Amino acid sequence: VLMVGPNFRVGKKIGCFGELRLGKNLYTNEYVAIKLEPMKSRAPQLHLEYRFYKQLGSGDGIPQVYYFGPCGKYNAMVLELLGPSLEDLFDLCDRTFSLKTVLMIAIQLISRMEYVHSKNLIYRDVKPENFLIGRPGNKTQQVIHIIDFALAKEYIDPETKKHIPYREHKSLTGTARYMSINTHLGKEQSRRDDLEALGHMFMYFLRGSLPWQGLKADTLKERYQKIGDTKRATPIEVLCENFPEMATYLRYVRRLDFFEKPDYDYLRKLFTDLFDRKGYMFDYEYDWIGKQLPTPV
Ligand SMILES: CC(C)[C@H](CO)Nc1nc(Nc2cccc(Cl)c2)c2ncn(C(C)C)c2n1
Repeated sequence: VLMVGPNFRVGKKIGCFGELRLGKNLYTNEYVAIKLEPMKSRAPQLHLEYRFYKQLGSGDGIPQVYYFGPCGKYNAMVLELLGPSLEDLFDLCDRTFSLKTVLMIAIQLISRMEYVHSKNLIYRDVKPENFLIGRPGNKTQQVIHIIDFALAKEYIDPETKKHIPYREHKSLTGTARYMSINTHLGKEQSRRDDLEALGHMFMYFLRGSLPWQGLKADTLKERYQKIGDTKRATPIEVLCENFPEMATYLRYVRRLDFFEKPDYDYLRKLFTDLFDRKGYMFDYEYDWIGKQLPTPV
């Protein structure tokens, strides 16, 4: 039987750098998530992720981390078990979300991203698969959590205490569908890029797709370039037709300077004012409420 530490039992695979396992804290009768990485790995990422989680600390919508240590031939990280991702739930809702659902998601994720940034980190891996509700049934099912900090970076260098310098010729980080235009161009990512990728994701949810999806090329590099070219060639006014506030959001974040602190309040208020004008109540009645939600246990 595979164990981590004195008390965490490692169970079945629930997903796939490394595997994700269902685990159980035997001391407390609580299920947990256990991320495994082979000790033999070329390019380990698990210890770096654990360090980022520790830097984030205890925050709203940040998964709790319980243990890091060896587990047979693996390094193991034991964390809070969460429910389905936004991609999973998007599929469950026939691949569109209502405006009310997208705004409840957006308001929370602007805050989630402000929190990450307040801990001197940029995220660099925005995608619907990395935002998870809490376990169906529990007190945090309503909370949209952010996971997977393997691609994060300290944007304030603790050596200098200053913002990281601008540079280019960076290897492309994250998912092509959502990444910022400046990420496509090989520029160092900063706070602006996290918020721009969120914007793309919001429009994906609202539209059901993005116009640069399904572009193919003979190489990965050429494919990224084509997606980038289409992002640049698609006017914000067109992409965000019928969603004026989203156009305002996207234009704002696209125009941020590399070093600039986003005005998180301004962006939230774009969406909360809209939310109010539409007469929505922030009651966490997402589109998926009432549906059969997948569960890890
Ligand atoms: C393995 C992936 C498909 C999913 C979604 O990205 N990842 C995932 N699923 C989690 N839960 C999960 C996995 C499969 C089905 C269901 Cl319903 C939930 C999960 N719980 C905690 N974390 C991290 C904080 C380690 C998690 N990460």
